[PDB]
Amino acid sequence: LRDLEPGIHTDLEGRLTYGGYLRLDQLLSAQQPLSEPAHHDEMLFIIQSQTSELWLKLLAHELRAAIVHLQRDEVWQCRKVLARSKQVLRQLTEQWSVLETLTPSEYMGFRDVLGPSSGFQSLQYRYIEFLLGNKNPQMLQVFAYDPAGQARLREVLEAPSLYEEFLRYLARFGHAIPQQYQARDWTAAHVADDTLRPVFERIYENTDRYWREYSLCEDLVDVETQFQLWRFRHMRTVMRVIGFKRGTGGSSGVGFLQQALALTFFPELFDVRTSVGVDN
Amino acid sequence: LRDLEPGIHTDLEGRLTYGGYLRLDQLLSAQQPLSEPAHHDEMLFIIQSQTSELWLKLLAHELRAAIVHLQRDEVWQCRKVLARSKQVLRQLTEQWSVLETLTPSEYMGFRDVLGPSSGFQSLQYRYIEFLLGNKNPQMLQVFAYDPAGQARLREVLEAPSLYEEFLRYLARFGHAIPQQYQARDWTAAHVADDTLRPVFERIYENTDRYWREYSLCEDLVDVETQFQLWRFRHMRTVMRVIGFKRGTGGSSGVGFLQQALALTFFPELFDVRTSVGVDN
Amino acid sequence: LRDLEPGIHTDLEGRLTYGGYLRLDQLLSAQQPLSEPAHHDEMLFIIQSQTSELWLKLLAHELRAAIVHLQRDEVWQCRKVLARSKQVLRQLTEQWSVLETLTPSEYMGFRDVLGPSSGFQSLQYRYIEFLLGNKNPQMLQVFAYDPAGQARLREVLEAPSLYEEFLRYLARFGHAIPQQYQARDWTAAHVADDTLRPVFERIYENTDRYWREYSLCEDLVDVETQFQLWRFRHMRTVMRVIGFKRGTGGSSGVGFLQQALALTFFPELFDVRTSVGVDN
Amino acid sequence: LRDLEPGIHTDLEGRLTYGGYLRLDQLLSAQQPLSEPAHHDEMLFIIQSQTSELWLKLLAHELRAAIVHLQRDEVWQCRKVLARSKQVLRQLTEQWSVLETLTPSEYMGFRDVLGPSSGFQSLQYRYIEFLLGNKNPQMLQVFAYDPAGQARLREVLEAPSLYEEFLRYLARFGHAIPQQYQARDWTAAHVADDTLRPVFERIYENTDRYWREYSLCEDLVDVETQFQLWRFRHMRTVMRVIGFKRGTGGSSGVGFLQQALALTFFPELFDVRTSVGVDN
Ligand code: HEM
Ligand code: HEM
Ligand code: HEM
Ligand code: HEM
Ligand SMILES: N[C@@H](Cc1c[nH]c2ccccc12)C(=O)O
Ligand SMILES: N[C@@H](Cc1c[nH]c2ccccc12)C(=O)O
Ligand SMILES: N[C@@H](Cc1c[nH]c2ccccc12)C(=O)O
Ligand SMILES: N[C@@H](Cc1c[nH]c2ccccc12)C(=O)O
Ligand SMILES: N[C@@H](Cc1c[nH]c2ccccc12)C(=O)O
Ligand SMILES: N[C@@H](Cc1c[nH]c2ccccc12)C(=O)O
Ligand SMILES: N[C@@H](Cc1c[nH]c2ccccc12)C(=O)O
Ligand SMILES: N[C@@H](Cc1c[nH]c2ccccc12)C(=O)O
Repeated sequence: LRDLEPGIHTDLEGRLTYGGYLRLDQLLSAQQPLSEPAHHDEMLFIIQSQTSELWLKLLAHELRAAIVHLQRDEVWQCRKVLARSKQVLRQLTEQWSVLETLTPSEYMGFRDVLGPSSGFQSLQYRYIEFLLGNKNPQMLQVFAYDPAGQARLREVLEAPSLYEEFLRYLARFGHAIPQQYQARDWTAAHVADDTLRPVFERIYENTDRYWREYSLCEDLVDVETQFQLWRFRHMRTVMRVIGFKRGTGGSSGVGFLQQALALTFFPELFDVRTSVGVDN
Repeated sequence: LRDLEPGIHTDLEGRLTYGGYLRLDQLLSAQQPLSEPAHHDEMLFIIQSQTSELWLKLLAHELRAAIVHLQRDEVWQCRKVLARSKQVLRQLTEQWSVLETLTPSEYMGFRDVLGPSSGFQSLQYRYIEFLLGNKNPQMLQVFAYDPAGQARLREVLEAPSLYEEFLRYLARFGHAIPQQYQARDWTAAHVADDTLRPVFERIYENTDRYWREYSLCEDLVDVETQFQLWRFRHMRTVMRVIGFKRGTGGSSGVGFLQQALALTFFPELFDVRTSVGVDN
Repeated sequence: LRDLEPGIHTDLEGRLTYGGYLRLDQLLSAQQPLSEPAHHDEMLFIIQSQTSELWLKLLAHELRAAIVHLQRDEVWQCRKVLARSKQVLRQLTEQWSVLETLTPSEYMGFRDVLGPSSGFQSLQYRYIEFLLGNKNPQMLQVFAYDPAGQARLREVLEAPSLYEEFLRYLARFGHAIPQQYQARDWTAAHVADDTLRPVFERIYENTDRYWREYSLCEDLVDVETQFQLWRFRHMRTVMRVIGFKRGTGGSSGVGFLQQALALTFFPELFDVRTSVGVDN
Repeated sequence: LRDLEPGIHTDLEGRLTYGGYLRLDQLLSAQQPLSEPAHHDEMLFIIQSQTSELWLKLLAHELRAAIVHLQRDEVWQCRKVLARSKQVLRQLTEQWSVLETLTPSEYMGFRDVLGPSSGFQSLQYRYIEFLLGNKNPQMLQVFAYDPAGQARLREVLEAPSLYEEFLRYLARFGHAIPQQYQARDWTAAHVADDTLRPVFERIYENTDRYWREYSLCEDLVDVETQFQLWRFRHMRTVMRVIGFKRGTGGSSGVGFLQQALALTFFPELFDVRTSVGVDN
């Protein structure tokens, strides 16, 4: 019904190809279900996590770029990168709707083939957690089988987080940021700091003067909020698929995931809500 | 802040892990930007397409199973598979929002590295179009360089589409379906059949009796609508990124994509809308 | 640029119009901000809640219908009404994205005009909560100021919930549902009932035999999951707008909201996850 | 299961409540179906449109403010309001998924009660259309039945559009904007202007310098894209509900709707895609 237009290239036998550029032979032979006989639902299971890992790879790529922009006081560029980061997190969050068509009786058909394998062992996810600030050195051991993986995590562990680079940015523009944010043991997760309260009150209550800082505060709140949405949707999927069974990874499951939901990446941004006044 | 739970597996050196099961060494080495020097936005571009191909792979996997169910008159199972299929199409549609953060001035930084490559050359996409019924034998020449891919496409070309299998299902349950749907040249795309109008009127106007048929009709309409939504969002993205420039694949671009949006997979389901009356 | 077709009705002076049918004079005169002078953001605030209440009215309309279908063993009809209900709950959940563009310094500009008013006093919301099974007699008093509204809330409180009507449906079809669900004091919130475990294990482990029951089970899990997602997105919005301040309604705020996230509408459906085996 | 905290206001008899503040008595009595006997689906039908009109009211409120900010060179504030406007348009677009659960056989049960009423007679929709730049004087006669309404619509018809106010903003900042945009007959819909091409090339090819203009250009592209998506989803819904029947408003229906999809609010922004080079 749609005729092939003249001008469309067909002899590609020798030029850059779609499959070549996207390395599709490699990409599309990475799905290796283990059930015997084959279980229909295992393909969804694999694809669900693989798409997530691709989005996580991009998210890390963008977040690193956002940090470089902050380091250079390039605010509008940082915000544009963060807008893309938000969209990526939104896709990661939206796609839970697919896996929710998987029932407990379907999953029980192949859960056993997974052995001890678990998202808890996701290097990319932990890399992102660390970069946003949720640094737990306990996680380094989990990755002993992958010394190389452990080393990349150590690297992000030892660098200022996204949030810390934001405070360092604020410091450069006259805000009353404590001196320790210029240099400290970055491997220690940030502890909520009440001396930042007046700093953010001033930004939120004088948006005309501190529009750049204000817009970045709200971006960071967006980023945390969406990440918590991801955690919550994952957790609700776990509840409907395995309920309160222990996880393949060896944790108590839902309870363990709920403990992460109770964490906050950017404590002072949320804390300031209790004291902020009207803008003027 | 979250302490590691006791019981979490960490001696993983000789066991199946997340990364192993999902083949992440292979999956996450498949992104090879060609820009020199590196262009920041090329990683997004690659990931966007690769995630789409992964979803397309799953979509084909599910649609094949839905067809098997239809062949066996397993309606409730067919509907469940179709439900998942809709969610996959929904993800494919939703993710355009990420790519919409790519501006023309960013794209012009690396568009030339793509040469003649184009999603028009996507084997999985064409497989899905053929399976839903949009069979254009002209497309076989796009895949001449890929004997194995051409053969896989030929196979779906030569078998009844999802829609035709639905019509064969209706025939098994006494609906007035022409004999030709029992066996015909399947490689010829379905032509709208006015003798099917009375068939669908009867289903829509007697939903109590033909509830199974009615629900499947609406599933198919859902599937078509979501597919058209994907095409439309893709097309609008093309508009904002390259405007009315010709495509890398050699087509007129937007106009060529608009010609597909003008097509319908399940013509009689939509046609019947003009003549259906009240249910009773 | 688009000419009006001849044939379009333009003289409507004495005929039923769009605005007339939808009562738009009435609908669009119900937004009365109290701020003086008017605060720009107050319109968003009112509209966000009003759109939600309209969706809640429709949700109640649909769920009542689903219950009537259940009472009449009309399963396919019930599922179709539940599908629409799921879409409504999805809109209620998605729209939080609009209100998240409201910042703390913006809100503080008009929060004071609200007095004690709070969504805790949403009659329609509580109606839905009660209908789904979260019954709490302590709420009746909140609506003492509105005896008509209070009475309607008492009515749903006194009738079996959607879940209990599901259990009664199962009883009619041979499932081992305890005698108490035939008639009892419905004003008491349902308590997790261990004797229901065998009932749901059987359904999930023999989906071919019990496809109707299995599909309704998964519909209810869907509804509960989406409702929890609404609560969560509401709670996260509360966090970014007022943080941990006490609510206008007099509660501790986020803490009080978190307590409802711990409630479950359909406890046994989630409980069965721990014991359910492979289907066959 | 959740105890009321002490301190929650339960005696509201004389105080401002949720219902009172939001005028819910007025809002929730605005649903007046005409079917006899009542048709179950008419409620969905009314609510779908009414929620849309509430969002449209908000959208107008925000767009007027965006314009005022524009007139005053307040770019960051303009962009914040536009971001909210985008979210509102996204809700208007997402909610079509609810109405798609309406089947033709359901609709035929009450379509006749509507007479000639149609969304074509939506004053608020037309207001937004006019404000965004698609001005058509032919429309004024449609609201001759509503003199106050017709006049409000004529007012926006004569005022510079959002787009025209953006060009005027560009002219105040040294961009080569033709003299005609300082003053002209605004009732005429904006025609595509080739002399603007070099203006937009300059912006897109020098984003470091023109980051304000670049960001606004892309905001406008965002708004137009989302608006076209609403048109497309509406149109696809019309297709699945009435097919190619003539509309109640007297138009040819789908074909008339498609004609608007070919309209463009910001022609030069899309046009410049064909000539823009790499940014630098
Ligand atoms: C059937 C679906 C799923 C189930 C039942 C499930 C279950 C679990 C459980 C029980 C844990 C805790 C660790 C453990 O004991 O294994 C966990 C953690 C995790 N999962 Fe999943 N999961 C599912 C899907 C997914 C998917 C599709 C992804 C990736 C897209 C994912 C990514 C993660 C991540 C990153 C963690 C670590 C979270 C943290 O450390 O706070 N999970 N999951
Ligand atoms: C910057 C973003 C994109 C642009 C500018 C673009 C442009 C185009 C153009 C011009 C065509 C027509 C064929 C040609 O002349 O090359 C096309 C077709 C196609 N593209 Fe894209 N595209 C984009 C993103 C994507 C993505 C992310 C995918 C995901 C797989 C995709 C999949 C397809 C498919 C399947 C077709 C064939 C459609 C048909 O045959 O009707 N495109 N695209
Ligand atoms: C800035 C926006 C909002 C804030 C700060 C907020 C805050 C709160 C707080 C503090 C409570 C606890 C009761 C109290 O002490 O007042 C609550 C409950 C509630 N809110 Fe909101 N809310 C917001 C928006 C909304 C919207 C738009 C709706 C739309 C329906 C809504 C519906 C409800 C409902 C139904 C409850 C009762 C929940 C329960 O009983 O578990 N809220 N909200
Ligand atoms: C079953 C649902 C619907 C059907 C069958 C339908 C059908 C139509 C038709 C046939 C037209 C062309 C004018 C005419 O001849 O009447 C139209 C236009 C329009 N409709 Fe709908 N519609 C539906 C739902 C809605 C809803 C829920 C809204 C919410 C606002 C809406 C808003 C509009 C608007 C604003 C136009 C004017 C578009 C333009 O002038 O380009 N419609 N619709
Ligand atoms: N955070 C929202 C709203 C927003 C847009 N621009 C802003 C500037 C300042 C504060 C908030 C905003 C967003 O990024 O879309
Ligand atoms: N942790 C999951 C298993 C799992 C979920 N997603 C995965 C992805 C890959 C490997 C394993 C998983 C469970 O307890 O069942
Ligand atoms: N087509 C919609 C609505 C729907 C659900 N069940 C149905 C049965 C018959 C007709 C339509 C429906 C869906 O699949 O969600
Ligand atoms: N066809 C696109 C190029 C393109 C889009 N997506 C792709 C994925 C892979 C290779 C090329 C592409 C263009 O005309 O610009
Ligand atoms: N619960 C999901 C998946 C589903 C569809 N049909 C089913 C039948 C049985 C179990 C689950 C399903 C849905 O309603 O879309
Ligand atoms: N409870 C909210 C106030 C609120 C939110 N949404 C509302 C809707 C109507 C009236 C009041 C509200 C607070 O503590 O700030
Ligand atoms: N237009 C997209 C991407 C974007 C964000 N900031 C920008 C600044 C300039 C250009 C584009 C952008 C958005 O608003 O999310
Ligand atoms: N124009 C629609 C009728 C319609 C759709 N939405 C409406 C809202 C109000 C009044 C009428 C309508 C039709 O031709 O069937």
